[PDB]
This record gives sequence, C-alpha cells and structure tokens, in this order.
Amino acid sequence: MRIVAADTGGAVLDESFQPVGLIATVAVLVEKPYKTSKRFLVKYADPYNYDLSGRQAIRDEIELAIELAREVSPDVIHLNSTLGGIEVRKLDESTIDALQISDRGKEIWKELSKDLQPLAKKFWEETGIEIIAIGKSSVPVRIAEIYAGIFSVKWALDNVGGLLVGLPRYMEVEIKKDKIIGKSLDPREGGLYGEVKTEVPQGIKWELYPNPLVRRFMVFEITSKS
Amino acid sequence: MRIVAADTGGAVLDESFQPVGLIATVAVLVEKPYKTSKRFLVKYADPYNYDLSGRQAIRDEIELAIELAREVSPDVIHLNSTLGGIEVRKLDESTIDALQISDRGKEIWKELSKDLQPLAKKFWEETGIEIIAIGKSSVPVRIAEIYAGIFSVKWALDNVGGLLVGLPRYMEVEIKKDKIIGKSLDPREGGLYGEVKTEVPQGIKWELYPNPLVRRFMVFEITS
Amino acid sequence: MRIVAADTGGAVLDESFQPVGLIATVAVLVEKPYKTSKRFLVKYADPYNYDLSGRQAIRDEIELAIELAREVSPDVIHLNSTLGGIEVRKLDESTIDALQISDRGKEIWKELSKDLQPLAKKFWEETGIEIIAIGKSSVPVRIAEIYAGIFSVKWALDNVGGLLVGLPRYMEVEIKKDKIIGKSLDPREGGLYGEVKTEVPQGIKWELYPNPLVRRFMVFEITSKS
DNA sequence: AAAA
DNA sequence: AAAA
DNA sequence: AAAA
Repeated sequence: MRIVAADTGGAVLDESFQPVGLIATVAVLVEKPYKTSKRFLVKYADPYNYDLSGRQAIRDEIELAIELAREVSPDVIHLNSTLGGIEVRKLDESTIDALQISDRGKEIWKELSKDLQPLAKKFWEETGIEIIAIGKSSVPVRIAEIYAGIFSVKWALDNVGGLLVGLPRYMEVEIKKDKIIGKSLDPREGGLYGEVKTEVPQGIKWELYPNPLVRRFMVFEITSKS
Repeated sequence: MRIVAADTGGAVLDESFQPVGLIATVAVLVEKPYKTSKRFLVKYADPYNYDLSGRQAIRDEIELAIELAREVSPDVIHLNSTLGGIEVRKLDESTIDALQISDRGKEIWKELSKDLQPLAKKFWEETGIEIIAIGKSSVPVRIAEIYAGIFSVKWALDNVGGLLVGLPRYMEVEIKKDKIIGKSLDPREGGLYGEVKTEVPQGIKWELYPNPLVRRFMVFEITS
Repeated sequence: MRIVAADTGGAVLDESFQPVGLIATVAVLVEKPYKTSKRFLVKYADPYNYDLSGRQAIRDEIELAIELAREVSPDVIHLNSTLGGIEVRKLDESTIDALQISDRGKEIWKELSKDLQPLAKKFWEETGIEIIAIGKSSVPVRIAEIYAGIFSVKWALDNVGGLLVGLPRYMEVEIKKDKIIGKSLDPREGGLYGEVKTEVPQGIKWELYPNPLVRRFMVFEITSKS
C-alpha cells in the first residue's frame, strides 16, 4: 500500500533544555518496504513565535498531508494522533467520548474536530481517501517524525551564534557534505531512516548528545567557532 | 533452572496487512544461559479457519507445554499470560477477582479456569511441577514466541503462490540453505534467538520488512 | 548544566533468581555530553541483612547526593523517584495528595517526608540547590543506576565460592584487567556508560546472561575455579 | 490527544 | 514510589 | 488477558 503521513517535530531548546517552539512540519509518502520516504514536503514554523499549547501543529499536519496526497494519491493518510485509527471525517462528540483515550484527549479533539472534521469530510468526498488518527501504531507516522528531525537540523544549520535543537524521540542525525541523514535509534522499528539534501555551512561546529532531562531524546547543538 | 514455556504466534495477513489467523504453537525447553532452546515442539493451526477472539491459543499452549514437560521433566512451566506468576492450579473465581488485571481479562479467565485449572491440578499431582501464568516477565516465554515466529516462516516455506506472514513483536528471520534463524530485534533482551532445521524449496523469493500499520512488528513475505 | 544524581541498585540473587538484598548506593556528577560520570561516590549495603521493603535506599541516596553536591556544587540534584519533578523541600501532606501517583506511593512519601523534607529544606537554604524527584525521565539518574550496577559487580568480585548478581535493568558489564565497564543495552538512550577501577581477583570465572524470571534484566554470575 |  |  |  501507499501511505501519506505527517508529523510536526523538532524544537528550539533554551540553555536549560526547555522547549521554546517547534520547527518542522513534514508530509511524507511511504511505500514498500516502508523504511523511508523519497517524496515529501516540509513547512517551517517560527519557533520563537510558537504556541506549544496552541496545537497548531496538527492543523499544519493535516493540511500538508492533504497537499501531498493530492499530488500522489495514496490509499490512506496517517495523522499523528493515537485514537485507534478512527477516521477524522467520522469525528464528532458522539464518537470521541467512545474513544479509549484520556479526558484531556477527548476535550482537545472535540474542539479540533470543528475545522478538521469538515476538512477530512470534503477531502473524502473528493477522493475516497480516509484521514485516520492512528498515531504511535503507524510506521509512516514514525518516518515523517524522523524527517521532521532532519529538517529541524537543516533549519538550524541555515539559521544559526549557537542553537539547541531538541530532536523527536530516540533518533540520531548524521551530517555529510551535501546531505543530512536521520535514523531511528530503536532497532525494534526495523531500520527506519530518512535523507535530505542540503549545503552544510562553514564556521560552525555541531554535537549530538542525550537530553539530560528527557531520557531517550537527543539534542543537536550548533556552536559558532566565533 | 530448567523451564518449559509455550506460546502461539505468527499470523497470515491479507493484502492490507490485516491478520487472518494464527499459525504456530510452540513449546520449548530453556536452560542456562537462557538465550535459546535446543529442545522444542510445534503445533500448526489452520490460519484460514481460525477465531482470533477464540482463545484456543492458550489452550493449545498449556497442552503442548505439558506434553513437552512429561518428556523432559522441567522445574516449572511458564504460560504466556501476564497474571503475576500465580499458579494455574490455584486459579478460581476468588483468586481471579483479586488479580490486578482488567475486567475483560477477568471475565476471560473465569471462563478459562473451568478447563485449565483442573488440568494444572492433575498435572501438579502427577509430577509436582507448577504451571504459572507469568507472560511478559518470562524469558522462556519470549524464546517460545521467537520460535513461534520461526515455525510460522517454516509453515510459509511449506505452503507457498504467495504469502504474507506477520511475525511476533520485533523479531527478524534469516533463511539459510538448510535452516531458519530467528533473533529478537531488542538488544535489551540480551540476545535471544532460535534456530530450526528445514529444507528450503527452490524457485522462491522472500523479503522481510516493517508492517506499516503495526510499528515494531515485521512482515515476512514469500513469492513463487 | 551540571547535575548530581543518586541510585541504589544491584542485588544478590539466590539459586532461583530471587533477590536477597541490594548492594550499591551511588551518587554521580553528570556534565555535558551527559553520557557518563567521571566523579562519583559509593556506599555498599549488607545485602544479607537488608530490608527490601524497604526505603532505607532513598535515605542513603539523598544523603550521598548531598555529600557529593557539597564538593562539586551542581545546578540541581536528581533523586531516583518519579514524582513529576517536585522539589523534596516542598513535600507536605497537601502536595503529596495532589501527585498523580498510586495511593500506595502517596502514603509512603508522607512517611518519608518527615525526614527528607527538612533535609532538602536545610540544603536549599544553604545553597539554593533543589533536590528533585524526577526518576525515569532523568539521564543522570540512569547513569547512577549504571554505576550502581558496576559497583555491585565490583563488590561481588571483592566478596566472592559463588555469587549471582542481578544487575539493574538492561545493562551489561565488561571485565577488563584493571577496570569494570558498564553500558546501557538500550541504544535509544544514546550510549550511556560507566567505568570503575578495580583489581580483578584470580581463581574465579564469570558469565553474563539473561535473568530467566525477569525479562530485560541480566545476571552476572561468578564461580570459583576451586 | 500532541511536544522535548 | 522503589527493587530484580 | 492474547494476537498483528
């Protein structure tokens, strides 16, 4: 099967490792063997003017996903929200309460459905393609998340005297002359990876290391040789 | 310590990666250093006539484990159900209510005890060996699960014009000229593996890749 | 950031892999890149006269961390307890009930607070350093745990006709000629490790293998050649 | 629910 | 809450 | 509870 998925991830961190704002929203097309993506879109946010409790991320995710989906016509869209695979077009207050989720999760999504449910309904009317909230269960979602990490590092390289990027969960990045590679650190996932072309700037040093306050998350730090 | 454990696993999947039915029930003997098994039994189900919500799996498991136990006389039997290590022979509705599990889990075992508890009682009487529901905690149970995976692939090799097999959680298989090797993909488990001798047919291609719908589960695909 | 963390870990096991008692309490200093510690303290317990239930451990940990902290003046102390990051000086009957932890945990810490809360208060008054119950989230706590493992093996080597050591969760140890190395087995953690100097006695053999009754925990076993 |  |  |  052919799947379009999206995720928002990558954060600017302050010096005590507290998130300031998110960076990259990515939509990816994933096909067999479901390890990477060769066709994807990115939209950068402004992390210094970001509402971390604003939940603009998922609105960005579905729009980018639909934009990619219109170009490549997948079998399904995977949205990063763990609701058990329920179709977003079937999302009303009735079906939300029946979900096996937290009370906070139910109230976040009753408010979100007001824009997203009509969006998904119209896209389905147009194409027959469902938008499903599968979240943690989805491999395409994890691949989008890996790419959000890569594009965040690409963003950091392009916008740096010092920057701390908090990567999405247990992934690493590698810097090469003409590209950035991102890989899951979890071998249980079966070797998920991504790769993006970019020019790596001069006069900067970088390091990748564990976030001391959030175990299994890495930090990518850029410093100027100044 | 010498342990017999059992598990059912491996599923035939349709073209949209949905499970059709389970394949292999395996009982293993596990001994020090507790990384693999050299002595085991397999039972094949019919995945095309299987009730996934039917729980013949756990019934198959205890029977097979008992069959193996009678032959190799272990210290204990491990059953793949996470109930905190309570003896199956001591499982009645009284002790079931006290178990710290979901009510769905409670209603499942109220039904199961009716058959299994007398069996465990009878088996304990004969041998002194306990049958304990330990599940996720047991390394022998995970080694059986890995073997279930290997045997599912063997099943795939024996019945292939094209098949998709969903393996148990995060394990890989490698096919060599005369055998199938299965390994946990989780280095935290400390290097669990299994190996089965089988004849590999000619004229086939196979591939192993992530189930796109079930993260950390792999798919084994084989074509003629 | 500079962090002091502490943990109690390592157990003597009987022949059927049941824990008899714990071995090592360690405080560690962790600095960038937050993968290991080069400065640490250990206190060994008597595993054969130990009350597993319990809580002499946390008392030892906070004492040991304060002792290390006085020497190295960290930014914060992490105690191995997952309470959401609440300062131990702020632990009273009111705030303990507000914690999203089990009813068992709440009644336990109302008892612990009577000794620990004044201790953290006095230390904060003196230095401005908070002692926080962060637990599972802290990389420094995980590094302390690894060191607890290493020191537990050192203890076994120094006190061994046969010993079984149950290590902390998913870590391995390597014996070298003049030292013991400990490593996390989880690559998602980003390569956490430790190293402790010791003399390896003669006339003994060792093996590392899975604890069959506790999945993802390893056993370090020592046997005499006599 | 999501984020580091 | 912690421990193997 | 188990299965992918």
